[PDB]
Amino acid sequence: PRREDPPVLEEWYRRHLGPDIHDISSSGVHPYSFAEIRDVCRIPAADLDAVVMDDSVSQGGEGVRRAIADRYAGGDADRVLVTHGSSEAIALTLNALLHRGDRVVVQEGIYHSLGHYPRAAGCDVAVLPGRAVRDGEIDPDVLAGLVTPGTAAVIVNFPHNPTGVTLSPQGLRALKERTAATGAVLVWDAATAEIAHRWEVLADPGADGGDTVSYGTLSKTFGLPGLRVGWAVAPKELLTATFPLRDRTTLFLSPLVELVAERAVRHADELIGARAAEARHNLAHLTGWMAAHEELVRWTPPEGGVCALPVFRELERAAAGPQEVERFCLELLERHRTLLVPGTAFGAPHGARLGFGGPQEDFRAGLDGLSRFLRERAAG
Amino acid sequence: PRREDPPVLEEWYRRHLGPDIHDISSSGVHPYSFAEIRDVCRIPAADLDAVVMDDSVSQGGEGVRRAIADRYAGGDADRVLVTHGSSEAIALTLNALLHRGDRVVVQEGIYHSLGHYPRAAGCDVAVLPGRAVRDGEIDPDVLAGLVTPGTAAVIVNFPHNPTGVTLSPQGLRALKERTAATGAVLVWDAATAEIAHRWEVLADPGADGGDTVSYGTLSKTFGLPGLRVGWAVAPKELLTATFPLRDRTTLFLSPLVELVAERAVRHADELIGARAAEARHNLAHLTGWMAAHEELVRWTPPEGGVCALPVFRELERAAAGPQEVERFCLELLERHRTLLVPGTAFGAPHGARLGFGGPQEDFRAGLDGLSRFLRERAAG
Ligand SMILES: Cc1ncc(COP(=O)(O)O)c(CN[C@@H](CCCNC(N)=[NH2+])C(=O)O)c1O
Ligand SMILES: Cc1ncc(COP(=O)(O)O)c(CN[C@@H](CCCNC(N)=[NH2+])C(=O)O)c1O
Repeated sequence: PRREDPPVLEEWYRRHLGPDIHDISSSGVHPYSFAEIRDVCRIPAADLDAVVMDDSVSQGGEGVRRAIADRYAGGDADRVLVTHGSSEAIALTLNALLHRGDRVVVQEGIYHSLGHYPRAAGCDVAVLPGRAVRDGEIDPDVLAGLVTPGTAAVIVNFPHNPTGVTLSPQGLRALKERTAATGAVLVWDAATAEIAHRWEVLADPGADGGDTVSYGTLSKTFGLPGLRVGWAVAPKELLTATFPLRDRTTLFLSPLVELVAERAVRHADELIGARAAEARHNLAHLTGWMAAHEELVRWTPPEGGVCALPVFRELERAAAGPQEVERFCLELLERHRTLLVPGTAFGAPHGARLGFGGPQEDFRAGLDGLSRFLRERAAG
Repeated sequence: PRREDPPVLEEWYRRHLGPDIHDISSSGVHPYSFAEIRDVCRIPAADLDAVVMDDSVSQGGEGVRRAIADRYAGGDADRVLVTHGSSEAIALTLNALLHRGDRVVVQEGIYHSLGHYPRAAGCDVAVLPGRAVRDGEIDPDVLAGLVTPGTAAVIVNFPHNPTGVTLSPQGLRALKERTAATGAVLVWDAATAEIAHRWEVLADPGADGGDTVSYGTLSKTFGLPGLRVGWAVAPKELLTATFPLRDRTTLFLSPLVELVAERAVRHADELIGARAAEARHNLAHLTGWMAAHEELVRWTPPEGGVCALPVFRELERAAAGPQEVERFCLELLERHRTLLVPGTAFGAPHGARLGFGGPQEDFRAGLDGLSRFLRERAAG
């Protein structure tokens, strides 16, 4: 068999998800039960039972496309592609968009699949450093100097998994001005767009009707990672260009899943709202906890989404092999029943992803486990 | 956008599926409603409602893997990979199995995705001609002469979409003897294995616990193309080797869909049986119809599955541009409301796929439409 290393993030979860743990590691809000979905999204059993289990269509079912378009594409259902998670939307669209030798600017520490496709296509990749994004804007000098005339694409995820850094409306305006000026295609992964802490929720660039590619998903802010539904918003020409690859990989989605997805999107405010309130309660708690532990841990406060990247000063002050944070997280898990994702999953060897979108009581228990672990290490 | 021609089969359906037609074109049995699935497969609403919409796992949920393994993998759930249709199982496994320069024997006129992956990987492809398969066996001289020492893989689909040709137990034994003798990996697409007309249902090679790769799906004999669930049976080492690609494309399936899939597989005999009886009734009808139209159409009688490839003598006797059968099918559709798939989808320019797994009454109407069309063309 052809050997390739799996991404660190997904391998970590294959090995360490399990029973009797405090999972404070996710970039998403905790999942709804199907019961709760039927209640909130008003899905009578009769509506499900009526679905004929036949083929759907290559672009995604019209009903689910329309629901997504009304929210993120300015009402244009022709500019939505409905996929098996946003994972599939990324794979399909980046395969069609990116060409060998294209110059592409990619955010530092971006979700693995977004970093993979430009490499695989043989693009000339330039990295936009994380430090260049602060207070809601990309540093103007860096923006102008990295995104240059003839750049093919700029690929970003805001709010950012795992740091929670995001843009303000002004910051996004400036980014769109520069991609317009240079002819670059903005590729905008908006997985966690619906939860913003510092500024307002950012309008999807896909609503403009131009040459941008946007992603979203039900996995991170809707409580539906296990529905496996995401999307791209992009010009129809790009979306139809994905069909040859879709025809040899997934064909199309299930009409049963598409019914549930349409209803979820139509009730987005309810699904997101309940979970976002819980996430905000946990973030308040986390803010105090971080302050109380400032001698041992530092961070950038998250500005959007439901996770952050605390940095453990012990790992920096020694600056050990980058594997050290993996061993830290393994020991935290085994001794204190508490799960983070080691920063090696995100190109951040001194930090770990800490999620605050999970249930409140378990979140506090996870924080207690980590506090005890940190104290043990500081002492002795 | 990167331009590639979509496969003829999938483009044909994007353009021509619609209301008020007699669809006698499918390689599958007609779909169940979700109501019927809940009834037959004994799925109470409470069981669905209890599903937490969280992540599943890279190999496929344990319950669905076990149900599939008991049927096709000799009980070994570790040798099953559960995927989004068999389309995904093919893409994942062939990506991992096939290397540049590997010698691969591929059945003539094989489903497009199975033909694509060896080409894409840069394999040295040799074609096993359709004529070499007859009366349940590959011609011994051709088998020995094409599948040679050091051949990496032999890729076949039996029963065959679209001709319905298949092997007997003896034929499959001989094929397995030769792959064993040469060290080749048999790649066995068993999408339509459960419906056999001439010999018994063929045991899945995956049940042996050796180095073979098998595919199956709920799409063609279970009435569940819209559930989007298939599988590979293969050595676990190959299956785990697919994870890096799965991690950047689909991640995993929905636990809700996996519950339904497990129950469907456990009730396979009931789901398949009802539909197979209907298909056999239609095949009897089709056999008489073919005999009555023998001056205008010829075929190999299907030996398995639920479709056949009638050949229109008019297209052979003139041997026109291969596009002619597409125009034939377009005209049949518009004038007589009857859908076939043109043989250009299967490398068979003088024939068209005619499916007999659909509803009985519509099937007769489709045959009437085609009979009238053929008579019109013969006359004038
Ligand atoms: C930023 C971003 N973009 C896309 C995706 C893809 O998720 P889907 O929409 O396909 O669901 C993601 C997902 N990231 C998470 C993946 C977790 C996988 N689960 C398990 N069990 N391994 C994550 O970061 O954990 C993000 O983030
Ligand atoms: C032989 C074979 N192997 C795999 C597949 C893949 O189907 P899934 O398991 O992923 O469902 C197939 C499927 N073939 C059919 C595809 C029809 C697509 N539907 C539409 N609307 N385009 C087909 O031959 O029609 C086969 O056959």
